[PDB]
Amino acid sequence: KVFERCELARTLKRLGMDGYRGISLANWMCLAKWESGYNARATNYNAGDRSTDYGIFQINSRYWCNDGKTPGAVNACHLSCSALLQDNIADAVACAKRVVRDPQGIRAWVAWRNRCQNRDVRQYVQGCGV
Ligand code: NA
Repeated sequence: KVFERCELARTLKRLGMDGYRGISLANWMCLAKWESGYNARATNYNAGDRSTDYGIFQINSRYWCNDGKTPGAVNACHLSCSALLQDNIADAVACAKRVVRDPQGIRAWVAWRNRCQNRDVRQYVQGCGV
């Protein structure tokens, strides 16, 4: 499933993402937009280190979920990476909440730094009723 902008915004709000660990909803929308284009089944293989990025927030298999093929990896979210590819994004959200609970916060994703940090991210939630 590929979410539409406002549908995703309302879904994230219902899942308790607005202001989670100081991160506004528009920042989460900006992250999702650049990481996957709001595509819940998106996957990206990183040939360089043999890890794979999964789902709407493109969560990496080295530290967050288990896919069995990533060398010396851990499973901090205690989830199969398969769980991060469902149309129902509850598990991906729970795992993203775990990711930001680390020191770096939202900065854990390089794409956030490149295209969201210090920018006007209001456009991502404008008119969605959130
Ligand atoms: Na892992």
